[PDB]
Amino acid sequence: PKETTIFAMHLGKALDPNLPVFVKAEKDTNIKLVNVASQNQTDQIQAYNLMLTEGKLPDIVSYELSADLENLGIEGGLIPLEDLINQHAPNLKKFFEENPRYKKDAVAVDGHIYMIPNYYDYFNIKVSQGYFIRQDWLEKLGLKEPRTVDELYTTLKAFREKDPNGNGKKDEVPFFVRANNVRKVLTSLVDLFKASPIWYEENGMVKYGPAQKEFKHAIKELSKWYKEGLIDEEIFTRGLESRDYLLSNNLGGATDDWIASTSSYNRNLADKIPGFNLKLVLPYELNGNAKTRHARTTYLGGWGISKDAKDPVSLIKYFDYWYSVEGRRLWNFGIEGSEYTLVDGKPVFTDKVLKNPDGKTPLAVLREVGAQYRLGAFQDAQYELGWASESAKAGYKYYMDNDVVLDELPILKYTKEKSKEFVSIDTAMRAVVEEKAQQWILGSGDIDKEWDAYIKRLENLGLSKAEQIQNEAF
Ligand SMILES: CC(=O)N[C@@H]1[C@@H](O[C@@H]2OC(C(=O)O)=C[C@H](O)[C@H]2O)[C@@H](O)[C@@H](COS(=O)(=O)O)O[C@H]1O
Ligand SMILES: [Ca+2]
Repeated sequence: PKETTIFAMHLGKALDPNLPVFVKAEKDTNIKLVNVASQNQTDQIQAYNLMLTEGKLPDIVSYELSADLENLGIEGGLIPLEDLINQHAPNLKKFFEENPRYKKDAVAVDGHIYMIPNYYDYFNIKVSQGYFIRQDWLEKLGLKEPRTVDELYTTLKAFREKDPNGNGKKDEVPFFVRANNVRKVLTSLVDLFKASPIWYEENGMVKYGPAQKEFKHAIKELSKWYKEGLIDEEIFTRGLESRDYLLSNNLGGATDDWIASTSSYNRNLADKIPGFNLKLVLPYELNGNAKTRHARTTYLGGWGISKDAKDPVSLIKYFDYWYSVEGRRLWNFGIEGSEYTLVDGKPVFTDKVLKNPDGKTPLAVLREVGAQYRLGAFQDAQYELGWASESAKAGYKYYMDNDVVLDELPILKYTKEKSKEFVSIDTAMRAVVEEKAQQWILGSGDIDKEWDAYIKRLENLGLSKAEQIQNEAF
């Protein structure tokens, strides 16, 4: 009756193996997954950390933080995969032969492969988030598109104060985000100010975003915008339904979010909110700086086979199934005759995905059947092109043609001892950044008074050492 245990979460949800996509993989592979993440869990980091203190690791370990996952491999919790691939995973073997660049994302410094990344279709679509504004609200209030951060401030104030949704209530939420943890909340707020909450490249050197003066300015500005009601008062708690809720109730004025799914709302709300026009704009300029650091990475997270799995050969065959023509189509597009049909050998989505009766993104519908569930699969840009609006496709080209996107820093790989030390310092600093950034934005601490002590705290945790490690690995 053999069960396969897994730890898998994504976007705050424990994987449900009864979703249509995984029922089909179960039928095709004979693998019956049982999640050791339970259905009430939503914090993937605390769940993972807790799972490690179990007795046994589950057979398959999926995690979004790939440096942590690779450290589990280095420590022996995840087994090397390269011989299992070479002998039992022909689709993966072919994928790695055909894509050496992607193969290097998977190979650790000691030469073993401890995880299959979940790859984006990066050499086809490299942009990710873009800035959007309610063009219909600008028009109703007689305003031009703001082009700098200060004009955006004035525009958001006017959205807040001048009832652009026309209902006689002071209900507007001028700028909002969509995220399921603090780092991703900060990701969609500090880039406005040319800052970053993570590591980034500056002229061949690697630097920590939160330790920079542009991060202090971003936070101090956000704190002032928060006090004046220009950014959602619930930025940190609203969760992943923020965008659906704020847009569909005609409260949200502007955001920074993934281009294809944010572009889906014009069609989706066309009847419910006449004239709704949430429109992509180039990143607002800050003293002539036109750049954004929103770019797709080559992969996100991954999964590996634990040292405690009884049957690693049947598990590597499961990993491989997702790389056949059919398994990769299943993962990306969902079920034939439900989410898509074949027209000339190629999938065309149905109205269930493209014209959801209740206002759902096409991507939201696809995720409800288990498509696009981050594990260790290979995204296919044709799935995204199959539901992306014409304004989404023009949007990608808009950001590329204007050269506003700075490439993401690769996630770097380190030797055994440095890798353990880097992830330890990086995680401890991340906690400090998220604690202080919240207090400063929410108004319970004063950034001007506390910034220097905050810097000393990061330094005392090891900022210099992590920085040295990042620059050796670069
Ligand atoms: C690999 C994965 O599931 N990535 C998640 C992102 O998914 C992308 O979303 C879109 C889109 O237009 O929304 C297009 C891509 O095809 C799809 O991979 C996305 O859901 C983000 C949202 O995170 S957040 O912005 O920080 O909330 O989450 C990634 O995990
Ligand atoms: Ca109003």
